[PDB]
Amino acid sequence: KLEFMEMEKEFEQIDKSGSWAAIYQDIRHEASDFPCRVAKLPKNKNRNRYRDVSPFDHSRIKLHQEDNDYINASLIKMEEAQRSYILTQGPLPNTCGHFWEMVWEQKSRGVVMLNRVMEKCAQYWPQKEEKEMIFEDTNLKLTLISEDIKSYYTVRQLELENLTTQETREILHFHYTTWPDFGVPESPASFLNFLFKVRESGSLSPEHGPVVVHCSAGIGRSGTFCLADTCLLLMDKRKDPSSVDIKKVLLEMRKFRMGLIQTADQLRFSYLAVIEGAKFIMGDS
Ligand SMILES: COC(=O)c1ccc([C@@](C/C=C/c2ccccc2)(Cc2ccc(C(F)(F)P(=O)(O)O)cc2)n2nnc3ccccc32)cc1
Ligand SMILES: [Cl-]
Repeated sequence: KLEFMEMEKEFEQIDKSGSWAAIYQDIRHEASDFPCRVAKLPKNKNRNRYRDVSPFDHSRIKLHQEDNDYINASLIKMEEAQRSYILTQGPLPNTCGHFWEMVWEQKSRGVVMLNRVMEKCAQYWPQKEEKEMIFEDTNLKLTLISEDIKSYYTVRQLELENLTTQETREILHFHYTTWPDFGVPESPASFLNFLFKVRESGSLSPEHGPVVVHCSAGIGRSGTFCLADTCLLLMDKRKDPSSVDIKKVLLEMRKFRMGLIQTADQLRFSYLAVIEGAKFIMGDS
């Protein structure tokens, strides 16, 4: 029985009544709030891209660093969906070493980037194979191994080396290049293809640390990506796909980092991509 017909019928109802803005505002104003005391310390001012975008103390990633353990990065743990993500801001010129430090320490194998370096964000990875990067502060080396450019995203293989131990790891970089700030992806299809590619790569697997997802602030596009991924896992893990309340899921995620999903349009897009994504996986796969 087409249960997807019932939930696409009410998506059409929200579209027809023009109710996306009200629904999104109702989410914003129900969102939880927690202290961000460490983000707001004097010494950490230059470690934050944006004045108001801060990680909650309870969910922030700690660098393994005695001097200063702070990075603007939050751990999103989705218990029922059985998925963890790290959401972070676009690295600053002074935080690139901290970023790769975080990647190493958290044993992530995948980085998901949803913004562009020039739209901001530092060039935190090598653009050229023959020109490696050394992060002197954190004692790490990064080399671009491969780069596969498509029209709406780019997939890169990176080698991250700990210069202290000399161990190296392969890091997969999934860069969605056509998603404007406060905007939407080019299409549901392009979004879903990008997401399925991340999934198939093994980067989201519990064998590894959490995937690192970032945009510029690490809240709007980052929140949209993770919401869509989480809701798809829930629609598959559950007996009833229509039981998945995207509002309830977003609020849950927002317990771990503020401001996730930044526009009513991004919310609507997340619903659309989840409905389309669930048709695909729960239909002929
Ligand atoms: C022309 O507009 C801007 O230059 C601009 C700059 C910063 C911002 C955000 C606006 C602050 C939003 C916010 C902060 C705390 C909780 C919830 C929302 C930061 C922000 C930038 C981009 C995004 C995004 F959605 F494009 P992402 O996809 O990269 O995450 C989000 C946020 N911000 N953070 N502190 C601020 C202080 C004064 C004014 C704006 C401030 C918004 C617009
Ligand atoms: Cl918000």
